[PDB]
Amino acid sequence: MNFYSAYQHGFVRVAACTHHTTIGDPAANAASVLDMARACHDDGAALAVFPELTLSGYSIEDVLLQDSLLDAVEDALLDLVTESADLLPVLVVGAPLRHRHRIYNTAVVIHRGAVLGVVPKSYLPTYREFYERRQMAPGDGERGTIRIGGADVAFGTDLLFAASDLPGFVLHVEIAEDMFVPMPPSAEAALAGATVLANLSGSPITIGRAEDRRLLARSASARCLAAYVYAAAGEGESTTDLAWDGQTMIWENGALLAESERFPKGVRRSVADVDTELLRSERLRMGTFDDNRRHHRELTESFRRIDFALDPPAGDIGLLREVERFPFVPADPQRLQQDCYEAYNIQVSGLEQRLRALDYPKVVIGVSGGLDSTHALIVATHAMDREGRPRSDILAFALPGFKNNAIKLARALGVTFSEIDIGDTARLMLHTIGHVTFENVQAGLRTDYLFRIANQRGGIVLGTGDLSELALGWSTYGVGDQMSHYNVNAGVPKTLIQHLIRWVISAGEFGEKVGEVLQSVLDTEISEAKVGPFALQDFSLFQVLRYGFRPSKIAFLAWHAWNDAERGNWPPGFPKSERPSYSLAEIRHWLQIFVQRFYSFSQFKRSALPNGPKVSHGGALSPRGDWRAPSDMSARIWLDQIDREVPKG
Amino acid sequence: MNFYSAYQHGFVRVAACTHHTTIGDPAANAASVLDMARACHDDGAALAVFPELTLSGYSIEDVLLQDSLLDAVEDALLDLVTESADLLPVLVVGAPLRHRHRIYNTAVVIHRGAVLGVVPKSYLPTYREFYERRQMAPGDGERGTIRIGGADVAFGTDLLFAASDLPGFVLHVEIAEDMFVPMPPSAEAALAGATVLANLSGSPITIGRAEDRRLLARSASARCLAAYVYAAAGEGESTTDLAWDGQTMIWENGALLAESERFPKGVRRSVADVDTELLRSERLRMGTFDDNRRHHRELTESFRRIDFALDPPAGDIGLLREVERFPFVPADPQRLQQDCYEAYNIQVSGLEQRLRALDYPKVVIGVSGGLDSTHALIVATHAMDREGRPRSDILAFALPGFKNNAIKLARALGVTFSEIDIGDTARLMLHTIGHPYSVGEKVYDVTFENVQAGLRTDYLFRIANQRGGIVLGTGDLSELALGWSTYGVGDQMSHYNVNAGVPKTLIQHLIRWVISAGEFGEKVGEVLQSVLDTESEAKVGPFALQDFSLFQVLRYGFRPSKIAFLAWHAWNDAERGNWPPGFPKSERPSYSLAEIRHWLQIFVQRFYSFSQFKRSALPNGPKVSHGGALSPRGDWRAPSDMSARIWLDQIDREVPKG
Amino acid sequence: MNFYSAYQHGFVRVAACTHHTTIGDPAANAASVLDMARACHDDGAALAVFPELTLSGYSIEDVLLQDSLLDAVEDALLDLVTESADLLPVLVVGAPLRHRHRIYNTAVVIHRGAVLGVVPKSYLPTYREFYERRQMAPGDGERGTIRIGGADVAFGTDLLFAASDLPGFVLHVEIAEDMFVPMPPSAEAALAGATVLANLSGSPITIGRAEDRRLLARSASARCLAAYVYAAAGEGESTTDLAWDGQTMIWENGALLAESERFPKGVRRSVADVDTELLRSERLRMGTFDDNRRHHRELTESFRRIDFALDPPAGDIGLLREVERFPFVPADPQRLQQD
Ligand SMILES: Nc1ncnc2c1ncn2[C@@H]1O[C@H](COP(=O)(O)OP(=O)(O)OC[C@H]2O[C@@H]([n+]3cccc(C(=O)O)c3)[C@H](O)[C@@H]2O)[C@@H](O)[C@H]1O
Ligand SMILES: Nc1ncnc2c1ncn2[C@@H]1O[C@H](COP(=O)(O)OP(=O)(O)OC[C@H]2O[C@@H]([n+]3cccc(C(=O)O)c3)[C@H](O)[C@@H]2O)[C@@H](O)[C@H]1O
Ligand SMILES: Nc1ncnc2c1ncn2[C@@H]1O[C@H](COP(=O)(O)OP(=O)(O)OP(=O)(O)O)[C@@H](O)[C@H]1O
Ligand SMILES: Nc1ncnc2c1ncn2[C@@H]1O[C@H](COP(=O)(O)OP(=O)(O)OP(=O)(O)O)[C@@H](O)[C@H]1O
Repeated sequence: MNFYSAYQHGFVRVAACTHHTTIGDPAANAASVLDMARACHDDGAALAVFPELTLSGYSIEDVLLQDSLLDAVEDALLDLVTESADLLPVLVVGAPLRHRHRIYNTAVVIHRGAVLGVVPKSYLPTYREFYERRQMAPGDGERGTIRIGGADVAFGTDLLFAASDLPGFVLHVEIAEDMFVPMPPSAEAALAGATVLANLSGSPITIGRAEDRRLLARSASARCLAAYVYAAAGEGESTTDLAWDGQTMIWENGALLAESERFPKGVRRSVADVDTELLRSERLRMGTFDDNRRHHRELTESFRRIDFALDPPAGDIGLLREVERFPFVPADPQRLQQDCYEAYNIQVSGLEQRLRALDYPKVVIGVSGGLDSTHALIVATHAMDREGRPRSDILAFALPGFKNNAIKLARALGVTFSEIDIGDTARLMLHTIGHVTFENVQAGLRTDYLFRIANQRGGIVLGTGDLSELALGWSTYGVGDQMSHYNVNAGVPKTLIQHLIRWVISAGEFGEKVGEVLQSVLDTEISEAKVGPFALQDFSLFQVLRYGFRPSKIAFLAWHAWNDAERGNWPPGFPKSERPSYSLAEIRHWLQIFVQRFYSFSQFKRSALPNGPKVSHGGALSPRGDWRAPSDMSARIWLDQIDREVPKG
Repeated sequence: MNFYSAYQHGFVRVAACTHHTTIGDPAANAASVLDMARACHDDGAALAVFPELTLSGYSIEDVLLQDSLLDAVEDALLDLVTESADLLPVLVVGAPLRHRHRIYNTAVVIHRGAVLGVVPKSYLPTYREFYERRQMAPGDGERGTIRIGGADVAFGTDLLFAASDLPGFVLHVEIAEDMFVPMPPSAEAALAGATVLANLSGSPITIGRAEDRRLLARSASARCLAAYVYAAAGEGESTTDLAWDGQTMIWENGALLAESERFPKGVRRSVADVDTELLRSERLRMGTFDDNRRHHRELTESFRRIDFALDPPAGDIGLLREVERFPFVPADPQRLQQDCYEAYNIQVSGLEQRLRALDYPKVVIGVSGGLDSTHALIVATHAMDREGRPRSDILAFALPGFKNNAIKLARALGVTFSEIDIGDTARLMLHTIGHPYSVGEKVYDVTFENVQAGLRTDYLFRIANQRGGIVLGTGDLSELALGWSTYGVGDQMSHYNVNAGVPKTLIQHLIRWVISAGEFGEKVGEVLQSVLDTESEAKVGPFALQDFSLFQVLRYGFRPSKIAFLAWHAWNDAERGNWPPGFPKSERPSYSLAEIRHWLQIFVQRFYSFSQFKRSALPNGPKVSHGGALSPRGDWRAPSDMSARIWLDQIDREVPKG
Repeated sequence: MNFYSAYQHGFVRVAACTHHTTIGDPAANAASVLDMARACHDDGAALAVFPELTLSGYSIEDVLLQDSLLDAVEDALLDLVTESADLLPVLVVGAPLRHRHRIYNTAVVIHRGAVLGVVPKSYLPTYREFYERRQMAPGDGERGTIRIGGADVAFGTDLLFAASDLPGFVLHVEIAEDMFVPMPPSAEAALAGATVLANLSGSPITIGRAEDRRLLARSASARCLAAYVYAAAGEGESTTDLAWDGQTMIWENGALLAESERFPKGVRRSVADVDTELLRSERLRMGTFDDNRRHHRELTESFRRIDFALDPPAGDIGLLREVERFPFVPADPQRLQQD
């Protein structure tokens, strides 16, 4: 295979273009369109959407009904179609066209020298600044064919254009106002199989209108588990009563892939790589989406599927797509902040309800001065505060084997702190057994002690292990740190933990003295030896748990995010010496460890998991929630996929 | 309320009657029917189904077409209807009736002085000994009304009769051949809401025909989650070319509630209490049943619902129903044997797969000489045998605290046996924690009990890490149910629990099964026998009672008072009903309502509220019983932080003190 | 006339409530609901929406299938209905209810002593943290009636509740997941006449989920030219595998009227005055909205319209609504800057 190719990893490259309108002059419009389409070709784009009524200009009013204008529009269309024989992408260009008795506001789907379909606008606004019914007929419920340059081509609202060599790409087109009505044509189309929803728009600009466009294109892409590709008219449209801003944008399942400069001087394009596998994966999992389809069966099976062969470029054309290094840790500081706020409150209110139900037992927790146990202590304290419980009911324990951060924190917090040396009990145990086992004896004895103390002192044992450890099965199962009465950290991956700790510092709700210890814990604490860097395994975890992406897809993504430390963004808090870059060889190596550990070795540990709250939209690993899987399965096929598909280095 | 009333607990009493046919003489047939219906009334029955063509006789052939015969049938029907004003049950009686152009083979649904509906047979056999098309029209797709004694009453295949004061009781009727076709009218009816399916039959008898009747009545009751009430013609029918056996039977979701003597001299009835709550519960849970309905929406919403008010007797009328003392342990020896065979093989193959997947680790198991650990050791041994593994790869441990059966068994089996005294480690731990026992006081704490229980598991896990094995869990389903186990570090935890789905009441019977089969030598049998003979009930109650409650709750979700009614009918009287094999006369206790109530309170509290967090983090192991297992990944998804207040309150308000 | 009265100016006062869940204990939930409903009465609210499965708790899983739970839910419902004889607002309260073969996830529309309708959730998520199909039947395409306390009342996804003395207030109800599918029930309902769209939600909370809820409630209120009234579950729901944030919000044609504190200690309400005339005016003008209706004529005329008389308070009850002094000049500096 050809591993650096975005197309071979399930991306499809799409473009939303805003050209230079010359109102009333189709040849000029077509020349601008042709020139932008050639650019899109050069970029390896599979799709290029233009503004509403591209070929005539949207704003020319009764000029639309002039014979010479309609004649010139047809002549220009035919030239485009002919030029398109040498162009990679499907071009979606607007045109007022004659059909039966009237002119329809249409989008003309053009590919490799042929017209694939012609789609009329369904809803024609005739209110405020809009007069569309005056010149143009509604397309809703038109079917059949239309005659364009000596061919009969599909015509109507019910069309789907499907790439026969790229099944994740199924195109539907609507027009401007179409997406603003309670039941848009695009929403039935997605149910029928459309994955990429195009919109050609005129859209005179107005205070707050760009927000309206966004609210609707974004919600559409989210509700319809689709890419939404949008292109509005700019410079050149008539300013007799209106102004135009040239806005273009591309959305994917709620997320902005790209957008262009508003009120540009000159033409602009948004170009992005859409992840069809992401959309595929979201739909596979959200059954209620298919349920909705079945419920509108007749509405949804009546669409007509026009096939074409894209034949996209096979080689390296980069990845026009932002890939976060930390799926669980947003690089944008406003967002990271929001996430931390939510994580923390989730953890706390999860624990509060447990305590309420147990009529407020004491909280037993082993504190080692490590990141996980520190954060848990803080979570426990806040829980107890919010529930009006004395902090002295939290029973913290240092359990030395064979750090001072731990006693310092407990003391600053004002919980009950205690030390218990497990060493002698360990020796006694090691000897009685005739002695990994030696590490497990200590790990087990810690949990054993904590559970017995909890029995004795009327408390529950707080679990401490994080989601990343659950994922790799990095924990001692049974009698060991895997086991507890309630685990507040179970849904928090390791990459996010350090950020919650800062959040709690930065907010400063626990005094200045507490913050200093916490700061110390951080500075001191920053395993990865045998299971690899958690930044890489948390990356893989998100891809697998959310999308079920195959290993080579995960390696491609991780490599685009991580191979170059100067590229992309780092969340806040990474001084310049903590900004590693990973080679493909490293990413491959750790991925092998990951799939082996995650699919095969580690499930039985998750299988018997104490209670605790889901935190990340990426998923948690509860066998009672997000991850139902066998404890007795090999990972052969994943390892084999990495062998066959991911280059050695 | 009125606790000893079967109606107030959701039962409906149904009857399948076989009368005395007098062919060609409707007055006589009606007199027989009237007499049987009065008996049914006396019995508090809500329903009485008679044989096909009751009023004329099924076998009279072209005599069905005679005006005087048809006129007499009508006259007789109207007298029944009038007599029925004083009768409790809905009577379903057969009659050849004129409608439009022809006579239809009908069942006339009759209640408290009115005709509720008339239902024509849908499929009329005209082959081998059957000539029904010659005299009678098919009913399939007839609708509308028909005129019976100056009233227009519903007519057709699409009727449902619903008790307005007893919503679990929704009656559908079909006729004989109707239940034998690939898509019977009764199957669309059950989808539409019918819960009790009636069948009036003529059914000349033939070698092997009673089996056919049962195969189809039983499978119908099972596939349609319903009661199926069936009545065939008997003595009196013409023996010109045929004989008749008078068979009657009542099925409920695949189970025979009642049947009557074949070839009786005289009339016979099958009378049984149908549990509408059981049918309700099965349907609530099997969503694919509702799914089937929605897929045949148009077919299923077109039924017409005729209402009637039953107004059943409110008092004590007994319970015409067999209630097993041991929902998990069948009293019938053939059946118990089948169950044991299956339980055992399930346990074993469950463990074999785990071992295969772990590339054959050693098996570490704590053996205390108790029932659970004994049975597990056996299970382990068989697993190893079938996988061609040396028995010396099973590592059994006695773990004495502060029995010889245990070392005897391990030794006879030939596994690796070893003792480890956990007492010193325990002392060291009790002292390290500052427990009063370490300075002398006899504080037989729970902490003190848990230190030992915990240390056992801790040891076993460490040995497992050391010696390359997995720890076999040992706790049984009944202990999972009551949260009777030490959670976390303790006997609740393990790498694979083969006993997790086996309730305690069944364990002793698996041990005998293994003895009785004798596949492990005579020496092994003797120790096992010893374990039995040699082998807490005081804090959680008798497991026979808690296992009974467990089944009701886990399978059906029945409310506490319903469970108490059932347990009391099963258990209050030791001479009543049957005991599985293996209960000598002094192990046959009876329980009072006061006891059953008392333990039920303990059960709902422990099961709905306290114990769930223990189940919530449960090691892998196989489901065994059709009653269910308690894996939070399978049969039982519930909250760890919920109170049982409403169940306790229901017991207070509904179940008498004693 | 009576000029200082919000109702006489075309407003209708609506409330989205988050109560205290006591899982498995319907009497307790109902007591909390009753108490919040009385508050809403006192505020002159016409409408009070509660969280999904209010009476039982959304999170109780197979406990939904327990007879004693379902029995208690019914008893509790009947007491609310009876208490509601003296309450001004239409209460919309969640309840698992038995119908035909199964239990449906329902919202019970209650008003002045009677049940107006019962609406089942249409889309039951069974993925990730959701297992709803295990215990509950889909409501899409259910019609007819259901028996609640000796009455046969409208049942199904196709219901509209219309105030006969306040025509700008036409209520439709959906549930949680209903609003997340490409073609939600609420969108057809708005085309059919619904102006106020209620949503009862359980909605375990998760990083970024509150954004999702907003994106979809806000876009719905905008695309459907309607108020969208939304109430999620809070404290008391089981934290076996999930946490809850108690979020409540009220949208109007894309604009946030009100919202409540996330992860509150105690119960919270969003209360706002919805301008029915504003909705009325937007619809009069955007012909393409009616055009959409006509295009789905058969879909949209099949709704059933249940009438009730609100009889709202006639006097001065203030105006629970922010009115900018400068319709053309936003007071929020970020926004004014954008403009
Ligand atoms: N598929 C399966 N089904 C049922 N049981 C299975 C099993 N696979 C192994 N087992 C059993 O499980 C045991 C192996 O698992 P386990 O006992 O947990 O031990 P294991 O994962 O092999 O070792 C734990 C490792 O994690 C490290 N550790 C320890 C403590 C804390 C942390 C931390 O960072 O928080 C890390 C420590 O360095 C140690 O090397 C064996 O007894 C094996 O027989
Ligand atoms: N909802 C919840 N979520 C998280 N944690 C919860 C909890 N509820 C209690 N806990 C905690 O769990 C602990 C209570 O459970 P646990 O530690 O197991 O102990 P617990 O259930 O209090 O006692 C176990 C009892 O079972 C009997 N037992 C034990 C072992 C074996 C056998 C046998 O013969 O089969 C019988 C023994 O007599 C003992 O009294 C306490 O620390 C409590 O605070
Ligand atoms: N010395 C200790 N004293 C008290 N508790 C401990 C001690 N060591 C481990 N624990 C308990 O067991 C858990 C797991 O141990 P582990 O050594 O993985 O934790 P850590 O020190 O937070 O991380 P790391 O090993 O990566 O520095 C801890 O979070 C803590 O609750
Ligand atoms: N003395 C013991 N020696 C070895 N293992 C033990 C011992 N006591 C308990 N165990 C282990 O822990 C499990 C639970 O112990 P428990 O004493 O409850 O079992 P039991 O004796 O079968 O039960 P019961 O006391 O009700 O007969 C045992 O089945 C076994 O795995």
